[PDB]
Amino acid sequence: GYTYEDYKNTAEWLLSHTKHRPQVAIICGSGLGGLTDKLTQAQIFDYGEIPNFPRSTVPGHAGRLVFGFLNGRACVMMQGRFHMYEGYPLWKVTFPVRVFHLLGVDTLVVTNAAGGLNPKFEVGDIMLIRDHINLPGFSGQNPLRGPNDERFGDRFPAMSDAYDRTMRQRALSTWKQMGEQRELQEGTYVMVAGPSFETVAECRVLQKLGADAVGMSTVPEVIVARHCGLRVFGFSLITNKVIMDYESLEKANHEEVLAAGKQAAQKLEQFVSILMASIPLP
Ligand SMILES: O=c1[nH]cnc2c(Sc3ccc(Br)cc3/C=C/P(=O)(O)O)c[nH]c12
Repeated sequence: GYTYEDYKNTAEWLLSHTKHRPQVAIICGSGLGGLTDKLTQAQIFDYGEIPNFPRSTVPGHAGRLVFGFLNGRACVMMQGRFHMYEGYPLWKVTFPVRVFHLLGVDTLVVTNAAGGLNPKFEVGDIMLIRDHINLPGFSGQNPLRGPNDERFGDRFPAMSDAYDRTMRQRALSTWKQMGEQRELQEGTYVMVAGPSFETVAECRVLQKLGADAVGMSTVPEVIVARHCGLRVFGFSLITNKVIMDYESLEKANHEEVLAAGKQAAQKLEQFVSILMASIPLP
């Protein structure tokens, strides 16, 4: 793992190298990377340049912290996030969330792409996360596993209240405020480890357990954020409808996820920029 002083060192280094003092951390899901373009007084740090900071395994598109202002909120954005299917243990995946805390961040916005399990959902829909099912966590893949540091939080923190009530209201409001043809979905995100896509039998399992969307991220970051006392809001871009019957002759693919990512780009960047106004000042 990391010692408390590895995080302190990373935080202080970043404070020594930017005048930016962020209040909101935003983790961009696959196809919301553009959102760093909306920042003003943007200062970029490649992960490779930051002490202790896991480096990306995707040489094609690498990973950056961008400090800057979004809609008059002091932000730090992660463009390129870590997943456990890449081989990172969860203490590396969620390492940034503890750095954010020590930078003085008090709010985390997490976005992801996800497959629709709720049949009412359509490709392009945004689902606000009311709740999650942490399948890896049940089995021992929980990012708080190991010694607990009281300087971060309690041994046994609650997650029943993980996704801020207030921010979810203010999000539904903001959505009405802009009108929009399709309605804003709300529901349960189930994390699976991946990286392979679900069988029909697996899809039926996740439906039966009461999940509306399934993806391979987000939940560990949420747990570590909550363990710190960060306010947490997030959502899923529904990129694909999960094949739930053997009669179907369609299959889930990387391309159709990326393509949905490119389509609903503006809408999500637009939505997240306006939501900054709805985040309390410190
Ligand atoms: O049907 C599905 N089952 C299980 N998982 C998924 C995901 S998750 C994903 C799949 C492909 C690419 Br390309 C990117 C990501 C997200 C990455 P993230 O950082 O946004 O979470 C999308 N659809 C499904």
